[PDB]
Amino acid sequence: SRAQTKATLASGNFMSIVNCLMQLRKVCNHPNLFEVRPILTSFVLEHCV
DNA sequence: TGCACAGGATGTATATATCTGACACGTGCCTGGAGACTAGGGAGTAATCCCCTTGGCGGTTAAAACGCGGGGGACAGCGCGTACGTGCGTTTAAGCGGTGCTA
Repeated sequence: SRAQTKATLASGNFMSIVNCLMQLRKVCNHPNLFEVRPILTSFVLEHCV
């Protein structure tokens, strides 16, 4: 979805596409490579009312 | 007899003045600004060709890092002996201003 990715694809810089492919493969192989699953926790309000 | 003071003597901190330096105001000349001529170095313009990262990636290696033993280097104490510090008396010539020459 990321527009910059689309732009990169449009560029046709063979290196850039190779890198994109590498990132895709990384994402498929195990998500931790692309982004560690964030450890979910409550939202914190700055100060009570 | 010895003291009080009437009459007189050197002195001097106080006070009035004379003996030296520095800054501002007056002359007057080698100027600083200005006018105009000047051109060629600076700056605006245009390639052009070459050198600098791409970008992370694995498979390696050479250098870096970390761990350990220990032994000897650094270093705080201190016994003591003397050679620099403080204080004379004493001498020299360094400082002061002066007179006459000159290079």
